[PDB]
Amino acid sequence: ALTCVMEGKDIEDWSCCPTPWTSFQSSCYFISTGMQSWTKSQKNCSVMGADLVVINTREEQDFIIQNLKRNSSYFLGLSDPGGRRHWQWVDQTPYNENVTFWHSGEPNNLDERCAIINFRSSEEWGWNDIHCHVPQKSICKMKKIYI
Ligand SMILES: CC(=O)N[C@H]1[C@H](O[C@H]2[C@@H](O)[C@H](O)[C@@H](CO)O[C@@H]2O)O[C@H](CO)[C@@H](O[C@@H]2O[C@H](CO)[C@H](O)[C@H](O)[C@H]2O)[C@@H]1O
Ligand SMILES: [Ca+2]
Repeated sequence: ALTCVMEGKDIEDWSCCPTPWTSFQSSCYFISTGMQSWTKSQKNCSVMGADLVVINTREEQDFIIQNLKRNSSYFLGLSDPGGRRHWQWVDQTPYNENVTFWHSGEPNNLDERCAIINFRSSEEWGWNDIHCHVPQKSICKMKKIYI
């Protein structure tokens, strides 16, 4: 069961998400309020035909927080599996540090090898590295279905 919207004034352009997902541009976003490790959460999206969310742009980043609660922490699809400060996205796109959104003095721990987005007074939203086994919520992202 897809939900379909007319992108722009063009009429044969219908993009679609499965009902619970929400749309922004070319992609669909789902917030998983269950509490699981990073590993499990990405496998959770892997079924759904998705990955953990990847943030390339400030506008994407902005659209995303409109769906989040500030009292919460959500896994990103961004890690450093070997603690070498060599960051990877789960979708195999490049990691451009000139367009990231870490909190001040994050990342701050070679032992913390996943990344969450969360809310800090005044800094607002931003990224922080934490421990994988520590169960958290997650955001998933896939490409929209077209019809
Ligand atoms: C302030 C903050 O981000 N706290 C989270 C904490 O961060 C660590 C650390 O990675 C960070 O660099 C440092 C800088 O001040 O602060 C802390 O030491 O990491 C934990 C998990 O390891 C997060 O806890 C999670 O928070 C959720 C709600 O926001 C929820 O309660 C989860 O159950 C909880 O594990 C901190 O948010
Ligand atoms: Ca950290």
